Amino acid sequence: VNSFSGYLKLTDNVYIKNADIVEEAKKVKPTVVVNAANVYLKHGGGVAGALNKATNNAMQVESDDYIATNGPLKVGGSCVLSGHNLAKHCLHVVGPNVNKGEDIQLLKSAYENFNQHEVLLAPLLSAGIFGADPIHSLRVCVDTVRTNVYLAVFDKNLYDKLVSSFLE
Ligand SMILES: Cc1ccnc(N)c1
Repeated sequence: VNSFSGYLKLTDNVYIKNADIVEEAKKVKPTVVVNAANVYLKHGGGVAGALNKATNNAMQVESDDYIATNGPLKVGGSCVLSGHNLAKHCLHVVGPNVNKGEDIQLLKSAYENFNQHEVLLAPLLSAGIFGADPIHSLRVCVDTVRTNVYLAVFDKNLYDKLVSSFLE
């Protein structure tokens, strides 16, 4: 139903909210929820771990089956799997892990995947354990994505930094 509420306009197609993406997915019933995945689709922490836990491991079992056919995703790549109880679809996107020296230029590639979907509930890509500056990631999102993005940021302090950087 894509019943988004309380999202702040950043650009005509990028909105942001201080919220837990799992709780958003349950309220919003989005067509697409984006996971911040790794190449092995192993949902062991951060957004991925949260989304998987909210599916009671339905997402991890489906992810294992895909990886059985595909082998690992490429950095900057994506796949579309079931959203289970969270969404119609989950778009698993692999941003670069800058801690492992993966090129930050692949962040644009990662966000380009969003352009295959009209409306998405998403996190910022390559933030947290992937080591990219989250405000940088928001700039790449805004520059790259032309479809409608509703970004969920869990931490209030980071949310206020992002909004201050973007609008002040
Ligand atoms: C634990 C956790 C980390 C990041 N985003 C969330 N929604 C939840």
